[PDB]
Amino acid sequence: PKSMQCKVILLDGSEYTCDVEKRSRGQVLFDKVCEHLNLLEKDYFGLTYRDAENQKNWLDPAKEIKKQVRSGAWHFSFNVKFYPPDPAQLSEDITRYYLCLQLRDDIVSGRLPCSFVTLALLGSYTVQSELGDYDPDECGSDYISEFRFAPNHTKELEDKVIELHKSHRGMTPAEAEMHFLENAKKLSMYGVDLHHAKDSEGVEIMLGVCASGLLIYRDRLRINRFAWPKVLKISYKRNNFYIKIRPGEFEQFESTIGFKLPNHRAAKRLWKVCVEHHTFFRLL
Ligand SMILES: CN1CCN(C(=O)Nc2ccccc2)CC1
Repeated sequence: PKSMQCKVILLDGSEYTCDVEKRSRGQVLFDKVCEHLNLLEKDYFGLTYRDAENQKNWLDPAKEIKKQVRSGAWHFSFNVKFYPPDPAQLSEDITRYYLCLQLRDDIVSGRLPCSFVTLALLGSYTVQSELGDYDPDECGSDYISEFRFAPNHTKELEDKVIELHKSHRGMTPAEAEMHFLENAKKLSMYGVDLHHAKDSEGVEIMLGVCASGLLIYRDRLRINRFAWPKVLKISYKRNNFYIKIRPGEFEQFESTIGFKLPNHRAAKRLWKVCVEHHTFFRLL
């Protein structure tokens, strides 16, 4: 029985290596990574791989790994797939911990924009969780944390983390992680998967996929929002993505909104993430 070596980047930046039978479905590898991580609330998470175009794709747990990675390396990342709107409702602290790790990477990477003060506040909870109570012995007037808090670090930001860290004395890791999530969950781009697209007129937009629905970022004035219940049908064809917007009260007909994606693979990827978000966040 021939086995393929899999390498998984974990959310703490370390690497997990295992083997699976070469005809394995994604679920087999995902089950091994989750066991390694001691993670039971697995439904929020998944594995990503880079396709031949270097795009991030979700590994489909129901399909053979080899039919997804195709000609590429069996190299994956462990990621949050479905960002819970209310992390306080997750049953385990360790779930909230991985969610924190993911969001810290979302912030550092610039995928999750954040004000100065929220960067410092989120940083201060991470430091409280990881080092415990503020200690002046470690931090002089010139202190710079090993911790990555933001796309761009300034001394002002490091100083503000320390000032907020002072206020969290006696806070337990689970308690600091819950506070981290209470603040992070409110950010306008929390759990928004962004896709480059063009509207029916060829104007460049972004499409956001999240728990609530589909967001159209047309310009800074007017953001269109389609709550999942208002969406009956999601389709793709060639380079196009279509949504069928439920008829309003006393309207005779469904309406159709069409978007152009860079290529057919980009259209299919957006279609699958929408269908997956719609199925997941319906059961709420
Ligand atoms: C101030 N808002 C609060 C709600 N939330 C959304 O945008 N939700 C949404 C609603 C309908 C369709 C798509 C998304 C985050 C920021």
